Amino acid sequence: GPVWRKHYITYRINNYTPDMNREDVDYAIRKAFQVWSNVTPLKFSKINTGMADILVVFARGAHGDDHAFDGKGGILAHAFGPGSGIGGDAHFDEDEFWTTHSGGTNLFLTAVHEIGHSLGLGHSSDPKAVMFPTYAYVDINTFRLSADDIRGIQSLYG
Ligand SMILES: CCN1/C(=C/C/C=C\C=C2/N(CCCCC(=O)NCCCOCCOCCOCCCNC(=O)[C@H](CCC(=O)O)NC(=O)[C@H](CCC(=O)O)NC(=O)[C@H](Cc3cc(-c4ccc(-c5cccc(Cl)c5)cc4)no3)CP(=O)(O)c3ccc(Br)cc3)c3ccc4c(S(=O)(=O)O)cc(S(=O)(=O)O)cc4c3C2(C)C)C(C)(C)c2c1ccc1c(S(=O)(=O)O)cc(S(=O)(=O)O)cc21
Ligand SMILES: [Br-]
Ligand SMILES: [Ca+2]
Ligand SMILES: [Ca+2]
Ligand SMILES: [Ca+2]
Ligand SMILES: [Zn+2]
Ligand SMILES: [Zn+2]
Repeated sequence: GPVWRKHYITYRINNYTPDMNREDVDYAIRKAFQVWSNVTPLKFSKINTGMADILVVFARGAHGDDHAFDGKGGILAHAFGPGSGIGGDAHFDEDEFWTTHSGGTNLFLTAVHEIGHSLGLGHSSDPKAVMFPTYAYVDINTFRLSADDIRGIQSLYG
């Protein structure tokens, strides 16, 4: 499967969910990228305006890419694997209620999962792994990437 053929990868937050304050969204996404940068040689750089590899979008229902979202619950988000254009981009279902902690869908955790997909990872069968198909919550201070996630991502980048 595809991998980015560079280690310096940019992202841009196309739009901001009204569920959270902007600073919280920025922080959530930043920390999510940091998860993966902590165990690879990849470096991620935030762009406010202009060209970026990984676009982050909040949208609902059908939103232009042939993979419609399905309203509150069910599918929370999705992301395309490495490549130009839509490649890498990560979309979040706005019909979820995105949150800094629990009491909705935790953005940080979901973003960790999607960025995993953005980087070219598939799913784990290990429920401890962030790349497991279904969402779970833990506090960010308690969160750890599983050995399977680390094995996965290091198999692609190192
Ligand atoms: C039999 C079976 N079935 C059924 C049943 C039913 C039953 C019952 C009912 C009831 N009850 C009784 C009791 C119960 C209790 C409770 O509550 N419980 C619950 C319920 C049960 O159910 C069962 C089921 O199973 C279980 C399991 O589950 C789990 C959960 C899950 N999750 C999920 O899903 C999420 C969502 C959430 C929300 O909501 O929000 N999601 C997710 O996750 C997703 C999924 C996907 C898939 O698919 O896989 N995912 C996603 O999105 C992705 C993204 C992401 C990821 C993430 C993450 C991950 C991970 C993580 C982690 C890891 C590790 C660690 C940590 Cl810390 C973390 C993180 C994160 N993020 O993000 C996506 P992606 O991958 O990117 C993608 C995309 C795209 C593509 Br192409 C690719 C890829 C009862 C009782 C009681 C009651 C009451 S009272 O008052 O009495 O209390 C009341 C009531 S009411 O409502 O009336 O008021 C009620 C009640 C009750 C009841 C009734 C509820 C049913 C459901 C019926 C069914 C069945 C079967 C089948 C079926 C069908 S079919 O077709 O299949 O056949 C269908 C149907 S329908 O309806 O839909 O049509 C149905 C059914
Ligand atoms: Br997709
Ligand atoms: Ca949904
Ligand atoms: Ca892209
Ligand atoms: Ca929302
Ligand atoms: Zn989409
Ligand atoms: Zn997934």
